[PDB]
Amino acid sequence: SGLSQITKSLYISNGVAANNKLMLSSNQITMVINVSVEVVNTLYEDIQYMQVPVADSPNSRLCDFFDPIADHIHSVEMKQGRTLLHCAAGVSRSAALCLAYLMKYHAMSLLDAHTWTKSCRPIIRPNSGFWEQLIHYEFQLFGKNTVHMVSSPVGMIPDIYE
Repeated sequence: SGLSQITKSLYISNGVAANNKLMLSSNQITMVINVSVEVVNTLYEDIQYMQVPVADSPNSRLCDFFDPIADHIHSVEMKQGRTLLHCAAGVSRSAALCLAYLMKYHAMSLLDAHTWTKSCRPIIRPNSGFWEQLIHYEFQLFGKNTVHMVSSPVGMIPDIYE
């Protein structure tokens, strides 16, 4: 239950780490973005909190928060702060917002944003609906895609998953 650092000012974690006061202060976290409906945050002093109430479902419109949250992460960085994006497990919901942010502010293709994030936090795995949303957002940002949904015995998956 630790913090996976993604950039100089962005981290991803599960719900346990997100309420670990020492871990937040030691990593100089100033902004906590809870991407879940169900996780409750303990509100520590001098840390700002907010919540994006989405369930980890392929139907959840996380996409409506791609741009607004990406800009929020960027503003925190501009103000010399650091942001922790977390959900319940730090696997699907927070990971998807992180990918959107990397594409918008680090000029990375969806594929490169995923390779990078996966290297920082091995267990990330957005659900298939979030992948479709990320692919649509990638197309919006670059007019081209580097990840594509394909059929499989388990249903639609990003080609990245084979």
